[PDB]
Amino acid sequence: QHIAIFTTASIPWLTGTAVNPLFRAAYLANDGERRVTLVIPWLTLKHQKLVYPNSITFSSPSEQEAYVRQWLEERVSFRLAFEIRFYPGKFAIDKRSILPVGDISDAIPDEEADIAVLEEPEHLTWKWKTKFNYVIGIVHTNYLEYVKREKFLKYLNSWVVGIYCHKVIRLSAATQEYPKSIVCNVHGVNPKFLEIGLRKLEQQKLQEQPFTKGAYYIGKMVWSKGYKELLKLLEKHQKELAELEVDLYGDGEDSEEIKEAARKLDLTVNVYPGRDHADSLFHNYKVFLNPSTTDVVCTTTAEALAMGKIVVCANHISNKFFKQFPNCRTYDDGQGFVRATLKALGEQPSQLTEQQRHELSWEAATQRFIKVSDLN
Ligand SMILES: O=c1ccn([C@@H]2O[C@H](COP(=O)(O)OP(=O)(O)O[C@H]3O[C@H](CO)[C@H](O)[C@H](O)[C@H]3O)[C@@H](O)[C@H]2O)c(=O)[nH]1
Repeated sequence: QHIAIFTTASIPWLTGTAVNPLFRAAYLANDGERRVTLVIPWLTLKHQKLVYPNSITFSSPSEQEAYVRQWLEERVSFRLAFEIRFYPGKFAIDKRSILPVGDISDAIPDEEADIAVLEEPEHLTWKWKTKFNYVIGIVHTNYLEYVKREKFLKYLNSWVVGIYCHKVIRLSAATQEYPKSIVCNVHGVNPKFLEIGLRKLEQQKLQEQPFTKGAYYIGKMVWSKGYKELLKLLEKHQKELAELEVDLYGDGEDSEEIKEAARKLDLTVNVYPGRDHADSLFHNYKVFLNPSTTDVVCTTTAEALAMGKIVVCANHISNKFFKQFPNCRTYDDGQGFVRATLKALGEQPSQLTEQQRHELSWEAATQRFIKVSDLN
């Protein structure tokens, strides 16, 4: 059995359709009696500078491949055991997105084709039901919610997917309806986050001081990613949140507008460049504030919980999975946000059961995936 996983982004672009399909591949290919190939976009150097930390650019696919293997080997315990292939892509800046150039199916000879996983089937289907036996799409994005919010897809998405995908996994119910679909959060968290939570637990037990008493958000700096709602909440409740310090981390097109809004508040809210969420600078924040209502599943929330933090997030259907965790505090309104945030700053995060830590893991996500995709 051979699984070909086609996605719309690659490390070092720190975005869900880069990070999650990469872990998926790592943990599928460990499952043992199964060959995994991950198929990722190659950008020319001009486009690479747009999405990579231009610290990081590759003059060939082979370099990018060494870099992606290194990055993932640094993060998982085991030796990787899947293959990596590239298709040519082009970053369309107005789509905020990588568009394929060839038939991407081409990356996989006919002679080895078996099962195809399309991360973001909507774009990747702009060959399929006829070149592979079995095609599974995974919906990572709320396409509708992001184009309907630029300073339609809709019915084409339905049939596009339906024509090409035998099964459709929606990461949550904050998505378009789709044919042959199941809701299932088939993502976990980089095991580094769980390791960081076990280290913060051990510090708590040692009474080191695990935590500083401010908050942070991390995510690409576009208004529609939570920033707009966070800044309005902050601005509405400035007076009650006088003691709150908030650090915001990300890159993107709105970073200068967000900065500008931040310095008009009577709160210390600071804006900084994007950075890997697993970096040591994040390790001691006690509270992660996530007000996105446009994510399908907020991988960053999963990551923050794994690290042992308290997450204050919107009481919205995309956060339904996280509500099983006691350190996840949901709010229906501005008052709820403030009360939840003030209580969290004041208190100790609670500790995660072993059953919780497992539920956030890629080992668990893979089992769910294997199960909802009839791959048994
Ligand atoms: O500055 C950053 C930004 C992101 N990340 C990492 O990137 C991954 C995804 O981050 P986000 O979910 O903030 O990035 P995207 O919004 O760009 O992810 C996309 O897909 C996800 C699911 O795969 C989400 O559900 C969302 O709908 C969609 O835009 C996480 O591992 C997060 O830690 C960083 O390390 N640093």
